[PDB]
Amino acid sequence: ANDGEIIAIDLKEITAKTLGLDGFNVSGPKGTPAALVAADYQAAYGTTTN
Amino acid sequence: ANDGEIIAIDLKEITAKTLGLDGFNVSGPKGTPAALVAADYQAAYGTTTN
Repeated sequence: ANDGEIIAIDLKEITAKTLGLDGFNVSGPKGTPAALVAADYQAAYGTTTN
Repeated sequence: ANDGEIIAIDLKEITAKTLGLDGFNVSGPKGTPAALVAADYQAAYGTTTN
């Protein structure tokens, strides 16, 4: 009933990338890979990345 | 029954101004805002933002 009587709640954040499971697989790739276009950089580091 | 024999009453103004409640407001920003820097751009759009 007065000022500053707070109790905090922590609420961390959970995704596939945060736990370290991004790009996780077995069996290896399906063929001989090829080069990188700028689209996948956006998929990785954000749409406005550099 | 003779002059000079009196009892004084006292009265006070009461408004939203004198009690100190002028411009009371519970929504809207907190504090007087200031300018922006790089860290907040980074938080809002990613670490490598343009």
